[PDB]
Amino acid sequence: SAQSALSGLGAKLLSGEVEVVDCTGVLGPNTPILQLPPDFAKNTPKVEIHKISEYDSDGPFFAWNWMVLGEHSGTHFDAPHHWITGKDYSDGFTDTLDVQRLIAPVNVIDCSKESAADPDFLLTADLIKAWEAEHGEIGAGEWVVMRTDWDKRAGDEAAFLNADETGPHSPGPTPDAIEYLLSKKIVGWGSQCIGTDAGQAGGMEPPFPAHNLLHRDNCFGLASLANLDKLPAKGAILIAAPLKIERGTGSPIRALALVPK
Amino acid sequence: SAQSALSGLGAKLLSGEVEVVDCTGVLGPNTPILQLPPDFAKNTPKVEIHKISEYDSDGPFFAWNWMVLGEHSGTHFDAPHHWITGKDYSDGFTDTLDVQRLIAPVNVIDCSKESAADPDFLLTADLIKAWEAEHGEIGAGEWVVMRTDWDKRAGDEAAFLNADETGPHSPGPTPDAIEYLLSKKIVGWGSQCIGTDAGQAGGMEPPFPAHNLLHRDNCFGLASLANLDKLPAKGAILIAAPLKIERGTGSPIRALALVPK
Ligand SMILES: [Ca+2]
Ligand SMILES: [Mn+2]
Ligand SMILES: [Mn+2]
Ligand code: NA
Ligand code: NA
Ligand code: NA
Repeated sequence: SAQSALSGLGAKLLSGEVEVVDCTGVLGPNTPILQLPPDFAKNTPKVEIHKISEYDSDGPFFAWNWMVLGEHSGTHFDAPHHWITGKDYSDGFTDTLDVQRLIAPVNVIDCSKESAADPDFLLTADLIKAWEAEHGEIGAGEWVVMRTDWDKRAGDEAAFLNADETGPHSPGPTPDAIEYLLSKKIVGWGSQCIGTDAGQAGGMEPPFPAHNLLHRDNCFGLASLANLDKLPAKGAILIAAPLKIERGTGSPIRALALVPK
Repeated sequence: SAQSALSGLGAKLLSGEVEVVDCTGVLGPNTPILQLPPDFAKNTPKVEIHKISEYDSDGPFFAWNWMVLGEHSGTHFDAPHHWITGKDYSDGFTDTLDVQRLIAPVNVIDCSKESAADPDFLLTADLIKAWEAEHGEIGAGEWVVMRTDWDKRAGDEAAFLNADETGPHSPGPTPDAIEYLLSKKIVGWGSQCIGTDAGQAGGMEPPFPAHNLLHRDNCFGLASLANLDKLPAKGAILIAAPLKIERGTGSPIRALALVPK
């Protein structure tokens, strides 16, 4: 019974037998933001928070703010329209995508040890297959996220981007890794890095394969995910819903996970 | 078992035996925004969406935007710090509150007929108790939302604020209603209007009782909820999570509910 499922869930939430895990980083001026080559493209802006009032002459009984905020800021969601490969989907925007897809079991692939050894670590199809053999098949409509514990760098932007003369160095997936996931008909793929692709994904074929391939198939991306170390490899539910921005290509989100405990 | 519950949930989402309802309105320049008396307070800004690129020379392979965005914009969450009565709660901010509380069963109180006949319709404690008598008691930690079908005016700000010479006219709770809900230890209160209080709440005692009393008790408010007409009175889970804005007083949200079908 669908209803007993929901009531059961409501009770376990209230009792804490199902724990809500906060998978989101702090959104503010110090939030790390993508930096692109300025001869390649314009930058998304840094986050600004402007006071309107704080129990004062501008607003006696209340405190509130407004913001300068890019769609693609902090922990955030990538809609298919965000990439040329997904431009023609009429349901590829934040205000037109199908919300039934947004909530699903999540596969948490732990690559944190590898990531620390090599900042340019790449998750491959063979490695995903190995993970499947240990933990279980990745299923249709499920979330797949790469845990790297990159969020430990979220307090310092330079370290979070981890760039040198050759560019950003941060972990991510190979092109074949993404193709293989898309053959499993997943809903989307997520990272704890600045974007869904490795830092060095500009020199990949195709460039930015996560972005390219995910959106080609009308699938979603998630970036700057926090606290994937508190999720199990299998069995959690990921909730990742963008603001309903008009013709939005993306949005910051409050990524939440449901885990047993 | 919590795990058997989560897996069951996942399966039912996939099969659509559990339906995800979008309770959020579109977030854009035409999104209705609160207007306050100019000799009383500064306003929160209208939403602006600005293009960064759309597969052009500003960004060849991608489309994205940035926004001018008030915390309190469209379908949105009120954190306790928003009111003077909640200013001292250290967990009263979008980034300090307890996400365990954010997902809970929702009581949907249908006031659409009365509201249609009386734009100034007030929901009272007595009316709420009669409601409880028919559908079941309101429980600790639960959401309570007032369905007015006000979202039908969302296409026209003037009709949505519904103001005349004496101010906004839109449905809301009495102080007695809010005081009663608080005795039930609810998590928070939501409306389909521009805010949690009736348009005429300024002349209430105390002024803006929803904002005042909810936040006094470290509770939450939701405003501009869409599609409450798609929800059942009982049995549904509401997910309403704010962006993790640093010291945020509130946030636009992508309100989503889980209903059986
Ligand atoms: Ca390179
Ligand atoms: Mn992005
Ligand atoms: Mn508000
Ligand atoms: Na006031
Ligand atoms: Na402004
Ligand atoms: Na590119």
